Amino acid sequence: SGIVPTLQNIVATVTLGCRLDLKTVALHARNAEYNPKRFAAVIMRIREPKTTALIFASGKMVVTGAKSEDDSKLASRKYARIIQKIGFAAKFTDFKIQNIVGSCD
DNA sequence: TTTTCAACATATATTAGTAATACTTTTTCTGAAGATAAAATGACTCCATGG
Repeated sequence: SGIVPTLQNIVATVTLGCRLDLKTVALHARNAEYNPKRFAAVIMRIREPKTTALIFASGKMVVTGAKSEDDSKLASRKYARIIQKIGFAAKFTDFKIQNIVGSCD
């Protein structure tokens, strides 16, 4: 009622439309970890707006750490700036919220 | 020393998306006495040659 539910995180997805080498991308990043022995994909994160999201080998991705949409597609595009700066063409396609997190009392 | 705190942390459950692997299942799919008989016993006889 007078108290509004809150947005914790929002999960989405984006397809880059091209497949890359997670090894090659793992070479230049500030936020990266890649161990297929542990998990087959690479860690991607940022300090602001404090988002992780995700990356795949096939060139798709999941979006996490987004408290709102102004941060999400913002960050979603930004994580592609390493690639289009370093890796392949990797456009921004198929952006849809996979889930939204919220909490209140 | 012991006790209460605390505190640190870490699972625990949801909902996702992957993607990939590994791992269990499931579902085919084959590799008591006196008749009755069976056979060994034996005699009979056809039929063999030879002096």
